[PDB]
Amino acid sequence: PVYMVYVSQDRLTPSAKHAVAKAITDAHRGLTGTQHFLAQVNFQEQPAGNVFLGGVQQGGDTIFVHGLHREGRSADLKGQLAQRIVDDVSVAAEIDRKHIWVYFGEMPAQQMVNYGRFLPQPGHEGEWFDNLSSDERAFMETNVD
Amino acid sequence: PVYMVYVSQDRLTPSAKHAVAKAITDAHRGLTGTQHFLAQVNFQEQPAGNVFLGGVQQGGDTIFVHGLHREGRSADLKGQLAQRIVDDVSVAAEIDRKHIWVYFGEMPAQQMVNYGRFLPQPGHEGEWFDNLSSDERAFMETNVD
Amino acid sequence: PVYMVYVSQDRLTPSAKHAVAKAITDAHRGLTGTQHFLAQVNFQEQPAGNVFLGGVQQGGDTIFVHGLHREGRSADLKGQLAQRIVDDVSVAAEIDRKHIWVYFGEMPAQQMVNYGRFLPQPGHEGEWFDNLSSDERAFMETNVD
Repeated sequence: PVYMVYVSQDRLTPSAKHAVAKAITDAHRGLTGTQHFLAQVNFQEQPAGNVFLGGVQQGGDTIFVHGLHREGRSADLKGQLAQRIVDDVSVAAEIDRKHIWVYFGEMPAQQMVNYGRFLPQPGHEGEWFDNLSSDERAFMETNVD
Repeated sequence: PVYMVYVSQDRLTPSAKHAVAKAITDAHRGLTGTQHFLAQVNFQEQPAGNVFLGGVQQGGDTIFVHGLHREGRSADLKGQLAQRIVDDVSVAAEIDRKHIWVYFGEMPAQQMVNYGRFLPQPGHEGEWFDNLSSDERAFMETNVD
Repeated sequence: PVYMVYVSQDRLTPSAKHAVAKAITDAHRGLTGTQHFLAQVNFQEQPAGNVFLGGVQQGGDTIFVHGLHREGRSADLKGQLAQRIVDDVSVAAEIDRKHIWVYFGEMPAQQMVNYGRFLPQPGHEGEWFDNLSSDERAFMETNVD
């Protein structure tokens, strides 16, 4: 996946970011079986005060996670995945769950690419990896924590 | 909703950003009936020259509103709301309508989280607010302008 | 279309950004027939190290392109468009393809707005353009490279 994580500048240190990225990568990997290296977590920082709720300028605690997935998973699974992102990001970032927003968007995997290659179905995988080139697998492999 | 508003650095003063978040919120509240505090407006500033139109580097006037919505509203209502954002952001930003881009993407409510709580179906916002705990209600209410 | 291009700060020179913008814009025009000026490319820069892959902090080479399209085109055409973006952005940015991530999200053209006006369906740009007002046509024509 790609997780776009919109946060305010400075609210997360480099170690909070890694912590926030590990909590999200673990949830997605744990609940969908997708391998570690296929989860991209992309932090988008903006100055505090660029977030408004009900037209009221916010401080710098709001966290919005926009997850871009392949279609084909159940509402159950997606429900569990989002709840675990709320819980586990709350822990990692040391924020109150009342600051955490999470939207999952789904596209067909036919029109999705990571590492220059078209993704599998969630009902494939493994064999998509083993069908990649060895230099391709190798570069992917350096991306596991 | 979550409205990501892509503007150029310093195109919108702090005062201009507040009036724009206010316009967007008031349009979405007035046309869908969701409470103000559920309306998030997240400004994404980037230096001028990061927008290209047909390969022509642009100055800092272009505004892209990306609206993230729950599924279930008519094409009619979505039409009216998009037009009202164009007009109302134009006044609030004092910007000709020709610079304004607005896209609405929709996702099932069951995979969408708001203040750490899953959203109801559209039209069911009052029963879902009443169901919230007292501290959660009070906290949301602070976010109303 | 709107192409949000996520890259680390200073990874792209101002001329490489033009070349990536041109590469995407000519890909989209070539295969969809949409006029040059309807292609928006919006660079979203972040400091290097805000991207994680499998929990591993990255340098500034990763490029994620999130294309936002109208519904109505075939899986096959979107496959060719995605592959072409990978190939030609690779060239224009001097970045190996394996750093490049491409996702296409689709929406009904009835809830999408370019230059203050609603898009037509994916067959009817010419007649849509011809029926615009003469100042709008003139403004759109300026954004062609």
